[PDB]
Amino acid sequence: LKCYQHGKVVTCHRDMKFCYHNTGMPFRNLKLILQGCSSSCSETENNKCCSTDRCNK
Amino acid sequence: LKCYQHGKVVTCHRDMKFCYHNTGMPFRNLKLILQGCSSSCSETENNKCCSTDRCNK
Amino acid sequence: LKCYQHGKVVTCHRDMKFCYHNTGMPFRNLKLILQGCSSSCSETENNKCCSTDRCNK
Amino acid sequence: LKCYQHGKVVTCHRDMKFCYHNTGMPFRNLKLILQGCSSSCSETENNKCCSTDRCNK
Repeated sequence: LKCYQHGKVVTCHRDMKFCYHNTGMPFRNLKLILQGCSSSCSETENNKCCSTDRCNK
Repeated sequence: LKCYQHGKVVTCHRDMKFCYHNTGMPFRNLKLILQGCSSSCSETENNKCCSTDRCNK
Repeated sequence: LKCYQHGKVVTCHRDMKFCYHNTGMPFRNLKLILQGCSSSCSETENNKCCSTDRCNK
Repeated sequence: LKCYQHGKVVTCHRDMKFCYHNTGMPFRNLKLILQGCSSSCSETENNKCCSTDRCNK
């Protein structure tokens, strides 16, 4: 599995079967972009995970 | 002063005479972007601040 | 003004008349803590700012 | 596997064989605490991962 990771395509570790994309906004000026290989999403996070190469945006 | 703040334009409080845009990566899969109104940046990152409306593109 | 900034005490720039301590959790496994000198907080989070040395414990 | 997750002990998903602890400091006022279940650490992150219940701090 290969996933996008902030301008790089990285190869996932054998135990990372998913690519992931999510964003966070904890403070008015602060945005977080979580992008990369990952393990399984939460139930709440169901669509933040994808299983195909380079699928994470 | 007005500044960009993650897709919107916000009006700054009186004591905030700067627009800021700083981009970090504290972990490989996590990017952080500070964008909004601000007080003065430090000298080391002096250019991270600008002082005109919508300057922090 | 002096404020706590993640285990240290820093002197604030002239235009920063507040100490701030805000704690967020944009993802379940990720906590974010803002602690340092600051300009004025918003009304909605008015109490997140204080105005005396080392007030932002 | 059970790991600490910001004041909670959570049960890891079958594909999360590790607990994880790390911190990030991308900006002078900003500290990040990454704590929870995880998949395998990077090579650079070798000691941020642990394999026993509640081992992540």
